[PDB]
Formats: sequence, C-alpha cells, structure tokens
Amino acid sequence: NIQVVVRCRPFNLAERKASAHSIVECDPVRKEVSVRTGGLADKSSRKTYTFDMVFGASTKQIDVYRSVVCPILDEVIMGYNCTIFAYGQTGTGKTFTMEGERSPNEEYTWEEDPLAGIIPRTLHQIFEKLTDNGTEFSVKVSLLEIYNEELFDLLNPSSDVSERLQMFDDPRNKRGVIIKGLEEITVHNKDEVYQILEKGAAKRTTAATLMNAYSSRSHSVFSVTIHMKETTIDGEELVKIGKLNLVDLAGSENNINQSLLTLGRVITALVERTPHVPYRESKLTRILQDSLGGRTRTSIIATISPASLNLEETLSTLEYAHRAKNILNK
Ligand SMILES: CCNC(=O)N1N=C(c2cc(F)ccc2F)C[C@@]1(CCCN)c1ccccc1
Ligand SMILES: Nc1ncnc2c1ncn2[C@@H]1O[C@H](COP(=O)(O)OP(=O)(O)O)[C@@H](O)[C@H]1O
Ligand SMILES: [Mg+2]
Repeated sequence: NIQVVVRCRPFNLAERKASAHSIVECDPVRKEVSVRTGGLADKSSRKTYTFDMVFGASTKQIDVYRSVVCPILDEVIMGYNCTIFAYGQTGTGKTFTMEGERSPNEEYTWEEDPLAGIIPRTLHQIFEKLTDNGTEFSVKVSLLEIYNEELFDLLNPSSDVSERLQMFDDPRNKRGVIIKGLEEITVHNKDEVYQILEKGAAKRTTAATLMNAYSSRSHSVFSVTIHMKETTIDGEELVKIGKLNLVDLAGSENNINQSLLTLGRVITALVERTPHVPYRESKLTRILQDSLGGRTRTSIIATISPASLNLEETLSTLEYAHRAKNILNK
C-alpha cells in the first residue's frame, strides 16, 4: 500500500568529464530499475527491481511534481494526511528532490525556477489551487529537525537552533506527540512563502556550523497544514483539515543514527507483520508513527546514483525501498 518510487540522478560535471558509464538503467514504462553488479557493459550480471514508479536521470523537477506530488496534494486538500519521505545515500538527491535549487545567475523568480523541488512548488500550488476557487483557507508551516536524537525548530526567528525542543506523548489522540516550543508559522500569501524558506536556509547554515555534518546526519520534517472552508457555488461550507509532511531523511550510507536505525526496524516489523513495532525507539518514528502503518497516505522517493563507485550503496537503498512496498496503512 505504501507507494515507493526511485529517482536516479544524472552524472555531474566531474563524472561526464571522467567519461563515466552508468551502471544504472531505468524503464519508466515497466516501472523497473536495473543495475549492473559486475564489470563490463559487454557482458555482466544484473539485478532488477520493480517499484510503483521509476524516474530516470533525465527526469526533470516538473516531472516529479505532476507525477507524484500533485496527486498527493489533492488528497491533502480533500482533508486527509499525507507524508513523503526521501531516502538515499548522501549526494544522490534527497534535498534536490524535496527542496530543489535556484538556477544560476538569477535567471528566474523562485515561483518559476525549473530547479525548484517539492516543498516550494507545493507551497505555491496550494495558494493557486484554493485561491482560484474562492475557498476560505489558512496555511501553517513548521520545520522540525532531528540530529543525534534532539529536536530543533528551523523556522522560529525568536530563538536560535541551539535551543533543543522537548517531546511528550499527546494524551488526546493516540499515536501522536506534542513538541513543546515547536513553532507554526502562518503563511498568508504566495509572496510570503519564499521569505519563510529564506529564513529556514539561514538557520540551516547556523545548525551546520554548530553540528557536525548537520546536512548529512539530520532528519527534517517540513509540515504544511491547510485549514479549509470551501464555499462551493452552492452555499455549503465544509470543514477540512489537511496535513502534508515532507521528510528529507539523513543519508542512508553506512556514527550511529538512532532515528534512521529505528525507521529501518519499524519497516521490517510492519512488512513481517510482527506484533510489536518499535515506534517508541526514536524521535522520528514516534513523530511520524501515523505515517508508518497508520491512517496517513505515505510515499517514499528513494534516490540513487548511476556511478559505479556507489554500487554497494545503490543496491542497499533499492533493497530497502523494495522491502518498503509491503507496508499496508490507511
Ligand atoms: C537561499 C534562499 N532560499 C532558497 O533558495 N530555498 N530555500 C529552501 C528551503 C529552506 C527550508 F528551510 C526548508 C525547505 C526549503 F525548501 C528551498 C530553496 C532552495 C534551498 C537549498 N537546497 C528554494 C526556494 C524557492 C524556489 C527554489 C529553491
Ligand atoms: N535529479 C537531479 N538532477 C540534476 N542534478 C541533481 C539531481 N539530483 C541531485 N543532483 C545534484 O547532485 C548533487 C547531490 O545533491 P543533494 O540533493 O544535495 O544530495 P543529498 O540530499 O542526497 O545529500 C548536487 O550537486 C545536485 O545539484
Ligand atoms: Mg542532503
């Protein structure tokens, strides 16, 4: 039930120059990804995997949005909860996919940059989906990050990222938690979302200088909650609450990452139908408990490299993402 897609990144400027041969081949039609596990493109062994969707190195950012995000967002607009994870070795594109980048030399505005990833596009489409239908709505965003099992808020400008938040169990609704001090910024208009990301980025830098390899070892959960009141052409004002969680996971490459380690154990228990699922063993799995075997619609975009020097990691990632397909939750 949990949908899993694979995204291979293209070779960089230094790989094309070193005349690199891709050990990875994608077949979107057959939704399969094939990787050469032994030398020689003249003769060799291969390992194949089938996923709900596969996107080759030529896949553009807009292709990921129209294909995976747009549908998920729709479901969020209907009043449901959805989560999208990005799993993969450092350098394969987790952040590129989830956040994206800016085209060089200020060639475009943020809302039109073809390099923009899921988060900016989503925030911009929410304001162009509901506004363009006259519905009373309200968007809230939060950016909770995890590093060495400590929680950080990368968006409230009052305190710095050296302030560790506390987590407790939410006695109201089961399988949930309360983060004391977590900030929920309100996004009033499109012209306000970039500003928010700008701030987050500035704090991301601070966390990086304060914590070792922060960008590779941390887990980030960017949440967007939409409070809606759709007044159709009739007059019925329906009450809808939708939450979308965009999770940029720590690099899967393998000191110890308790949340990553626990996320793996949790998937294992869910797919092997074991009675006890270790959700409580990490901040990530407790925070996102409802996204693993709960009532939330979840999708995992596993990122991979086409370079042969990343073979071992590429297989581990695919093997992992492949096992994840058997998780049933809704
Ligand atoms: C520096 C100014 N900010 C900035 O460019 N951006 N800041 C980003 C960003 C910052 C966060 F805290 C959390 C989630 C995010 F999405 C996304 C990014 C790219 C960020 C780097 N991967 C962007 C915005 C709009 C269009 C294309 C890219
Ligand atoms: N799909 C892609 N298309 C073009 N470049 C990509 C793609 N994915 C990743 N890259 C590039 O690969 C490098 C790794 O980026 P990044 O997303 O930060 O990795 P990660 O988040 O997995 O650690 C960057 O220079 C980025 O620009
Ligand atoms: Mg990264």
